Amino acid sequence: MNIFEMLRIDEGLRLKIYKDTEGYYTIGIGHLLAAAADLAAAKAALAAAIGRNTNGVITKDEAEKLFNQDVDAAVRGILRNAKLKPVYDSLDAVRRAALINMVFQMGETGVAGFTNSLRMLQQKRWDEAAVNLAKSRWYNQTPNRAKRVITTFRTGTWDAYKNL
Repeated sequence: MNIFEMLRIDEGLRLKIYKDTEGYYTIGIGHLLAAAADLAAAKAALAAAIGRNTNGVITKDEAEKLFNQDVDAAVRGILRNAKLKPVYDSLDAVRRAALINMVFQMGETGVAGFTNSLRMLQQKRWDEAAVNLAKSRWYNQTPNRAKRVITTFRTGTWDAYKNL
């Protein structure tokens, strides 16, 4: 399993350009193309990003490419972050997947705020952290995503995502 698939599940994948209620142009896995207006403008960007002249629809491989771009950017920022870097750095690949997922959902700052939970994580206190975290507003608001992710932090496996 992989992070793209995790996110596919948690966030969702759109293969056709979408405009939300607040005027944003998005595609793939939350890939922001453009805020206001120009569908054509949005399509223009798209076309350039994947290196192809779409009709507004892309393939999964194409989404995966934009996503990977987005994942890097996020990891960059994670690194330039002082509350986040040592955790990331100390986590295993799977668990970071989870870390990234959270960032994708709530931003670095948002994540950066789970001081205690982060601490356990860095000191490898998995059940601790897991329990800590389930007592959160985040969990109450997006419980299904919260739970998988948490469970992921717990086991360090991808099982939460294979058993749906």
